Formats: sequence, structure tokens, C-alpha cells
Amino acid sequence: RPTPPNLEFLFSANLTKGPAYIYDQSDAQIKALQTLTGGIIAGPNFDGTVIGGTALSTRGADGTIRADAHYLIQTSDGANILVTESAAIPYVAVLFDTSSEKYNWLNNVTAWGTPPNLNEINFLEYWQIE
Amino acid sequence: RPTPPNLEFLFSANLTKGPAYIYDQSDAQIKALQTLTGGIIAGPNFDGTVIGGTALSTRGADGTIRADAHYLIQTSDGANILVTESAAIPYVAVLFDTSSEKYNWLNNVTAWGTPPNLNEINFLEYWQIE
Amino acid sequence: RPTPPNLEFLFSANLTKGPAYIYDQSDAQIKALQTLTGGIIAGPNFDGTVIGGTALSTRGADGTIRADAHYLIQTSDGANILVTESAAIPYVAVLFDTSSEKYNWLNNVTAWGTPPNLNEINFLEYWQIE
Amino acid sequence: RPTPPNLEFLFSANLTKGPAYIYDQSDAQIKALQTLTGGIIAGPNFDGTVIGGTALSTRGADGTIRADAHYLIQTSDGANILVTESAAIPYVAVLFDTSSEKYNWLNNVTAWGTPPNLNEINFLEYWQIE
Repeated sequence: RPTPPNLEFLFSANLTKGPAYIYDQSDAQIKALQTLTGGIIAGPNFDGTVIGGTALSTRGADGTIRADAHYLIQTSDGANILVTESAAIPYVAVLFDTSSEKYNWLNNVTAWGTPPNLNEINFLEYWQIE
Repeated sequence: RPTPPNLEFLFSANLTKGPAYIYDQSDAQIKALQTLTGGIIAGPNFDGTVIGGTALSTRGADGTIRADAHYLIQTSDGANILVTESAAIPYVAVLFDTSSEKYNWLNNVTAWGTPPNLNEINFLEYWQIE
Repeated sequence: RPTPPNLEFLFSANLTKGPAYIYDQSDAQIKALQTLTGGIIAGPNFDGTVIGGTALSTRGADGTIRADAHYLIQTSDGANILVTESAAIPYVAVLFDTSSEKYNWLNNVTAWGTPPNLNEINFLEYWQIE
Repeated sequence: RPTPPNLEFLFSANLTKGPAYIYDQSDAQIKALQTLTGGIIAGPNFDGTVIGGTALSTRGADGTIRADAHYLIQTSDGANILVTESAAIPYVAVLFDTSSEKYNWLNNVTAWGTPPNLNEINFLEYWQIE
């Protein structure tokens, strides 16, 4: 019997976004760019704010949405962390890059998040998977 | 208390790889390209073989390894599925693309895998996270 | 004797950027995220403004700078065009995505740009290469 | 009057490819993975062979083809160079990564290529643009 990975609560994000700018409209799919204008990061590991970032999404006529994003967290104690998201919406996979010694452990983390309330898509809870 | 996602066993991969070709060697990190020459896919959902694909890795002097890969599964019943991997080795995040009607549900899946035996890095077990 | 491609002036961009947020500082290289906060697009083909976008750069101790960016142009006549940049700074390669019928021809274009004045890195002139 | 960049002949590639594996077939577009199984590299700067690599393409019902590829050149004198291609077919933009001291200058190069004969799509001539 394969052994499943362990899940540990990592952080939450309460994001603010600009309007979705559709650049590729067709009967088959809509592709958009959306700015991440800010956000609150909370949790037992790091808290802080989202400085900025961009999301690219493709919304299929079939209801499938694939999104890729980068955004920059700045922690309360001044560390910069790049967040790399890849999603099969509403499921979001996450990688991290930082040279902060306090937060360096995130360079080895795969995380995963989803909005706990699918009526509030800009509030996500993320889990460390290992 | 945040609610964790559910984990369901998805597939295993027993991959074959060519040699790692280092193209960027420095004291700080090694970057390599590695061909995925084949592999066995097994599990309760799909079985088949790996047709081909490429992995790009960066191995830090700090022991962190980040890898990105694409490879193509062909199922026993003839479906082509693109696998998009992004890893903080040995933890691997996975997305899928197919137009197969039988396997279309994978377009909405985030999966996650790791070698159950870290002495055998080319055998991974993957889980659907949702 | 190989035949070189033809070069036609395509557009200029006068970009505004936020501060460079360094997330990965080491003796070997600096990696940063920078927001594209706006900009003027001009030329004989399209004019308009930059709505938004993000640049990721790595600046080597060796002086090499590699950058990738996405930003969204909105033309004077309301068309949305995604610009995908990949650079060996100060040389910038460009692709485009739009479903605008007026600007659809850009989906088939490879462009290339550089600041005419390397003291003014945020003003670039771009050329259609074919 | 904007000043155009200079074009210098860089290399040619005579590539071999495996079959195109379509993973996403629809009336709107076809997405495929294709293995680069080998190739001859020639020119005044470097000659050698293609070790391997993968191309991902999307072929629109509208005739537009967008492709992204990575492949590894090994020069006659043993240097490994990663080639990163992004194309609006048949126009191909190119970046390079190597730590070879002899070929390090390619890390600062944007190149561009196209098949001189569009009946022979696997033979391309590439130009340094700067």
C-alpha cells in the first residue's frame, strides 16, 4: 500500500487583484492577465504582505482553468520570498525562492492551496506536502 | 482549524533517463539537461509508458535541487497525456494535459509525488491532492 | 552565403517600473522581481499604454543579466495584447498574443528590441524580424 | 530614424525529430510534444551535434503555430550549451546557457533563425542580433 505524504498548514493569503484583462478571446477559451496588487500573508511560519505579481490564466469553454502566477511576499521581518504558482483552478501548487537564512527552508518546500470557501476565491489556505 | 486536502493514490512511474548533461558548472550551482528515455506507468487509473521528455535541473552548492520536466505518457488504450513536473527535489508537483475523453478529468488534477525509496530516485508514487 | 532576415521598425516602449525586489542574493548572482507599472507604446503600427506586468531577472557576478517578462499593452483603439519578453540584457526578444482582428498579425511576429540609449534602459525600440 | 540592429551569421542546425505526439486535439488547436533526437550544428563559431531535447507546439485552426523548445548542443571540442527556443513558426528566437569559457559569450547573445527553405523545416540558419 503506497504511503501518502504528510500535510502541515503553511500560510494563508488574502490577495487583492486588478481587473482580468482578456487578450485572447475565442469560443474555445479565454486567456487573461491579472495583476496581484497586494495581500495579507498569515500563519505560524511567516506573515507579511504581497508586494506585487502577475497571473496568466486560460479559462476553457469546457470549464477547466489553468493559471500560472509569480508574486513576491515581504515578511513582517523584511525577507523577500518569490512565490511560483501553477494551478488547475481551484487547486494551486506552490514553490518558493529566497536567500533569507530564516526562510531558506522554503526553497525545499512544495506547497498546495485552495480557497476554503469557493465563493471567496482570493482567500487561500496553503499546506506543506512532504 | 484549516481543513487539509484529501490524498488519493493516482499513479506510479518507473522512469529511464539518459546521462545528465551539465551545461552550467560553477562553485554555486550545476545546471543540467537530462532526457527521459522511457518508463512504466502503473496504478488504478491509467497504465502505459513514457514516450519521451526532458528534465532541466539546478543543483545548488547548498544541496537544494529545483527541477522542471515535461514528458508524454501513452496509456495502454492509446491516450496521449502531457505531464508537467515542477520539483523541489525529492518532492514533485504535477499537472496534466489531454483531450482524451476517458482521461479528461486529469486536466483538473494537481498531483504530487516522491520516490518511496530515496535510494531509487527513478521510481515515484504520485497522489491526487484536492 | 546565408540570407539575413529583414528588419522593420515595429514599436517603442517607454516603461515605468517599481523598485527591484531582490529575493535571492548571493555572491554568484542576484535574482529580483520588478513590477511594470505603466508605459507609453508608440510607432506606425500601434500606440497605447502598458496596463501592467512583471519582470524576473538574474544578474550574474559575471555581468550577464537574463530577464523574462510579461506585460499587457492596451492600444489607443482598445485592443489587449500580451507581450512575452525574454532577454540577454540589453537585447530583448518579443512574442505577442492577441485575438484582436486588427492586431492578429502580431501572433505571427518575432520582434527584438534594445534601448537606443543604454543610459535610459526604460526606453526601447523594437523591430519585426522576418 | 530608429537605428536597426546588426545581423551576423551564427550557426546552422540540421535537426532530427521523432513523431509529433498530439496530446490536445480540438477544432480550435492541436498541441503536441516532439522529441529532438539529434542534429548537426555547423558555422564559423561552433560545430557539433544535438544530444537531445523536447519541443512543445500549438498549431491553431487559424494557421498560427507557437513552439517552445530546449535542446543541448555538444560542440566538437566537448562544450555543452543549452539552447532555449521560442517561435512564431517559422521564425525562431534563441537564447543560450553555457559555463564553457570558450563559448561563454553566447550567454549574452539573442539569436534568431528560420529555415532558408520552408520545404525543409528541420534545416535552420541562425543570426546573432545586436
